[PDB]
Amino acid sequence: HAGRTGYDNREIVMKYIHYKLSQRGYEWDAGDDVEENRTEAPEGTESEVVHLALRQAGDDFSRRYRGDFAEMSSQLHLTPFTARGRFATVVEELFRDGVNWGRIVAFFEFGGVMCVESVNREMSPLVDNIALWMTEYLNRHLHTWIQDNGGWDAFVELYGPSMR
Repeated sequence: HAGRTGYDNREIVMKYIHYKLSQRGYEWDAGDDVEENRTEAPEGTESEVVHLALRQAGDDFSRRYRGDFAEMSSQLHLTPFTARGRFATVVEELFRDGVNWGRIVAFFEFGGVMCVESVNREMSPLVDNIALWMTEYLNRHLHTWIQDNGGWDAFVELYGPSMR
């Protein structure tokens, strides 16, 4: 019914990478794309379990396979003039066969691997372009399916705990 209640698409993608990257400690902060983080007011109650879950599913799933994705990142080259194109291919195959929650969570973890790889090879700035590209596809093609499957509310409930 149209309505309105965005879930911070830009914050959802950046948040995921912020955590997956934090594992190393390398202070990213997106990239001078935010003076401070006070503007946000203590409210919403619509993205407290969706993130926790989405962030969990990635590990619970990515760890389940441990065969592709992570190591699969070796295929792609390594540079700002590479991730761009390759990104399209990698993602293309991700949802090549219909889109689904589990498939989405996989798309996230993937982007996180490519990013960390940049800062590893002295390509920190590359991590910025990554988070961006991902965000795009997220709202571009994923948006349609997102609401189709039930929207964030569907995600949170799907991979969300049991009253916690």
